Amino acid sequence: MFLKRLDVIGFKSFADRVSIEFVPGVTAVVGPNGSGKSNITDAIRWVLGEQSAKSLRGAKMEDVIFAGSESRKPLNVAEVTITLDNEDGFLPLEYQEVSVTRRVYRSGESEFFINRQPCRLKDIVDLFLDSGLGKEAFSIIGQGRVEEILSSKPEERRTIFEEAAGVGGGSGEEMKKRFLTTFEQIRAHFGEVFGELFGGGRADLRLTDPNDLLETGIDIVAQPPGKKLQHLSLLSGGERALTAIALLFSILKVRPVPFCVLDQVEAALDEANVQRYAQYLKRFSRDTQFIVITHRKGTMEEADVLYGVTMQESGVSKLVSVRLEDSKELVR
Amino acid sequence: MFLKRLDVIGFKSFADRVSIEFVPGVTAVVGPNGSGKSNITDAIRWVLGEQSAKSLRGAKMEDVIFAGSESRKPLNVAEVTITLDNEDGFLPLEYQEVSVTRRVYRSGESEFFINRQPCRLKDIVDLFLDSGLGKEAFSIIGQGRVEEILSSKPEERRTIFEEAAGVKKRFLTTFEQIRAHFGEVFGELFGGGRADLRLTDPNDLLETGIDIVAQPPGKKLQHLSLLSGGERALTAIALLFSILKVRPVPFCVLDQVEAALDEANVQRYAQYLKRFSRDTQFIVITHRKGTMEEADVLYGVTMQESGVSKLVSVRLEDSKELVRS
Ligand SMILES: Nc1ncnc2c1ncn2[C@@H]1O[C@H](COP(=O)(O)OP(=O)(O)OP(O)(O)=S)[C@@H](O)[C@H]1O
Ligand SMILES: Nc1ncnc2c1ncn2[C@@H]1O[C@H](COP(=O)(O)OP(=O)(O)OP(O)(O)=S)[C@@H](O)[C@H]1O
Ligand SMILES: [Mg+2]
Ligand SMILES: [Mg+2]
Repeated sequence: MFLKRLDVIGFKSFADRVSIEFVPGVTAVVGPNGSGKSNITDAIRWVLGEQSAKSLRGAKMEDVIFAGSESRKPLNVAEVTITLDNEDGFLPLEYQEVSVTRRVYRSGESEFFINRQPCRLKDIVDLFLDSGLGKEAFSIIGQGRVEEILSSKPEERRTIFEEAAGVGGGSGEEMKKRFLTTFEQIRAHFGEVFGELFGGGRADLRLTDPNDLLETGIDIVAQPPGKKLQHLSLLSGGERALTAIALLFSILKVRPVPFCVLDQVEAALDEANVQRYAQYLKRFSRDTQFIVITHRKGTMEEADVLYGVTMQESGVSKLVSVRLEDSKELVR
Repeated sequence: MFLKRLDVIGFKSFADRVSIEFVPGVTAVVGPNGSGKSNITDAIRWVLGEQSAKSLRGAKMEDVIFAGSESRKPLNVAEVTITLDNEDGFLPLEYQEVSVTRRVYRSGESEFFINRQPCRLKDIVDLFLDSGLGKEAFSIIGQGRVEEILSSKPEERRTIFEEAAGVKKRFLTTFEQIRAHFGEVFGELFGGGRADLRLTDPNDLLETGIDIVAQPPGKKLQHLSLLSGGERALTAIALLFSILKVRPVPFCVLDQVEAALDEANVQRYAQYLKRFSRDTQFIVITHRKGTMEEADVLYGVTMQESGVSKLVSVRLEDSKELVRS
């Protein structure tokens, strides 16, 4: 398993140190509104090298430091440490176990380390630059954001595919071949994944400009069971979400990543679709490590470990391992 | 005034006429993904006079005509009729029952009727002008759009308050009344904590923006943006109910606005919804049992036949498949 551990101290609602051990397969995170779950996903984005405070729902980076509660004073530093297993050599860093630590102080000062040795933010970025982590709409799906590829411009989608393809002269010719090759693989998987998730129907991808692989956009076409193909726009909230999930899974088949974070991607899905999704997720989890925030029983039942996050104390997150038989209040 | 009936004929997935009777109180519409529920809210927007096909998920207005399915051939006309109780003379017509019809043909013709007499789109728009009906973030909330006011820039928030007010001098009066409610509604919804609305520039009111302050119980005030998905959703819902308190409407359509809410917050939302239905009729699309439990009537939308929507009254105890878990 690639993601071994996440240590969080003073980051947002986690005033006290929490240490999260991940398992192979599916790690599910559950809990009531406002407890600190999405904050964990932010901690992951941050330690991987996120440079935009707004991407972390803040205005300035100092907003990610625990700012206090009715029961506590604000802290003046936040620290996140992620521990990774690089036995295969997935990283351009020839250590067995890799750790990355990021800190920020209320002064605005920051510190970065790789395996305990001080480094630059750029070193952390460079370290993960081609790993696949932790890119939105690719390896980390934010809450509310599952439809982001669908809502993108066709031209925007080409760029996603290019990046998944590892993309002048006859090198340009080579770039064309790679893009098309990756595009054909993804397209092929997309049709199949769509069918499995919906229990039928079909989906496909199209080039908007077949004459120009540099400039073409990508159209998405999807036909749920029983329906006539119509504009993607006319599809329902749940149909659009499940189409987005099919496309995501397909991209991850073609361009694997060491772990994927999914923050309530199944919100729009009905009971039948969540079940198909959760079983697919479980199968997929053999290849790729998933960390999911979920409120759905169907997903929780497929989980290899469940962590409940709560805020008994005003403003402060607590994380414990929980059994499903008594998470019954956390079932949507 | 209230909504008595909606007839939907050939509109989107409703190939066959479906006639939906409404009760005052809360009507919940339930069913599986892709079954036709949001399409019902689109029919309402459309018959009230919506001009933008894009607002209805289409590209051209023709897109709202049943376009065929695996089972059924495409149709060439779509028609929606809404029927309203005008006993009180809410509407400036002397009829006690008012109906409005809109049609579109695949060939491009339109018809508009008020009480069966042909009219223009403008006459329907003018008819409902003072009602406040079919206004996004006000009297209708589309799927996925509950945070529309919260995620608006302070200046854009103002315009919404203007439509709510009636758009000098009128903004401010409306703002202050909504502000006075927002604090209470936010507490009642969360079970505590404090919130407020603030004017950026109180000295210029054709221009100034509105800031929103929201602090859940025991938590400390930071940027609105740092609140959780469920917390922002419940805040937006508090603001919506605050708007409805001051600029009330005869009916309000809510398409899965409680999606981000946990079970406890759904329960508080749903009880609040029931109480609010004293003054306003609610038609809600929902998958949540707390909401279904507070509904006065439940309608289940399904596609037994591929691509074609049908609706029937359903019992809660027969709808366990539909309850989100
Ligand atoms: N710098 C900070 N200091 C203290 N608390 C914070 C800070 N930043 C954010 N929070 C709080 O952390 C709480 C939990 O945030 P999230 O992790 O977004 O909640 P969640 O568990 O994802 O809840 P959902 O999406 O409603 S089920 C929110 O109330 C924030 O207000
Ligand atoms: N003109 C049309 N002809 C036939 N079908 C249409 C037309 N317009 C939309 N639809 C279908 O309506 C379906 C979407 O229905 P909605 O009413 O949005 O679903 P929903 O019941 O809200 O489902 P959710 O949001 O996932 S629980 C799509 O699958 C479309 O194929
Ligand atoms: Mg969240
Ligand atoms: Mg819908």
